[PDB]
Amino acid sequence: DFEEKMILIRRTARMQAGGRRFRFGALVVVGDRQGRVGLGFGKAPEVPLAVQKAGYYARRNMVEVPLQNGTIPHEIEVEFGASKIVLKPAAPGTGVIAGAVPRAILELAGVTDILTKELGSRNPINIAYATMEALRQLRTKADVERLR
RNA sequence: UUGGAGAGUUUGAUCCUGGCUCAGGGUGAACGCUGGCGGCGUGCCUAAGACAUGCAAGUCGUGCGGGCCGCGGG
Ligand SMILES: [Mg+2]
Ligand SMILES: [Mg+2]
Ligand SMILES: [Mg+2]
Ligand SMILES: [Mg+2]
Ligand SMILES: [Mg+2]
Ligand SMILES: [Mg+2]
Ligand SMILES: [Mg+2]
Ligand SMILES: [Mg+2]
Ligand SMILES: [Mg+2]
Ligand SMILES: [Mg+2]
Ligand SMILES: [Mg+2]
Ligand SMILES: [Mg+2]
Ligand SMILES: [Mg+2]
Ligand SMILES: [Mg+2]
Ligand SMILES: [Mg+2]
Ligand SMILES: [Mg+2]
Repeated sequence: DFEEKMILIRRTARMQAGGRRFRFGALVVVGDRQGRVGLGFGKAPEVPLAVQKAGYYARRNMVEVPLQNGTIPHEIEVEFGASKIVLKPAAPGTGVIAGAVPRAILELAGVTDILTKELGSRNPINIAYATMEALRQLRTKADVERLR
């Protein structure tokens, strides 16, 4: 099975005659603390169903992060819309230096040592995907020679 | 490569822009409430305004000639 963290659970609403009607949205990261993470965002008429749906999509969307002593191989910068995430290799003592959103992702991914920074829009959702696509572009010394 | 966390607040809700705000470290500090001990620091940031009183630069008789006192004695 997988380890699971709720990053964001927010209420939205829409208007109608007679009043606002709500809906809930569930940002969930899911991982094995050993190189496999998934991000899922899920909506439903109620809180828990949404969390459940969220967790579901998460598994249906994964990425294999190439750890190396608990740190990523190389520097990576990624922009998703106006959001930017910076990922930077750190040595053993460092810890994970990051805000909650990319923290939850990197920890449950088994990253244990990394320097990060959020730039631009720090909307959680967008920072979330931006951290994902970031990880998803990581390449290994091998990966590269093999390509070239 | 010893190194990099962010949050609140514009909307019915969203994304973005954008300012305000906060958490951190610092000080010749000051103010309040409170206050036992020791060590190293450290203390007129304002009127280079004004200052009573003592003290902060003198020494050599192995450069010189004198007075005053005394010690030694003709
Ligand atoms: Mg790979
Ligand atoms: Mg963005
Ligand atoms: Mg851009
Ligand atoms: Mg390295
Ligand atoms: Mg914000
Ligand atoms: Mg308001
Ligand atoms: Mg407006
Ligand atoms: Mg409101
Ligand atoms: Mg802001
Ligand atoms: Mg006091
Ligand atoms: Mg007192
Ligand atoms: Mg002065
Ligand atoms: Mg005056
Ligand atoms: Mg005066
Ligand atoms: Mg004296
Ligand atoms: Mg002489």
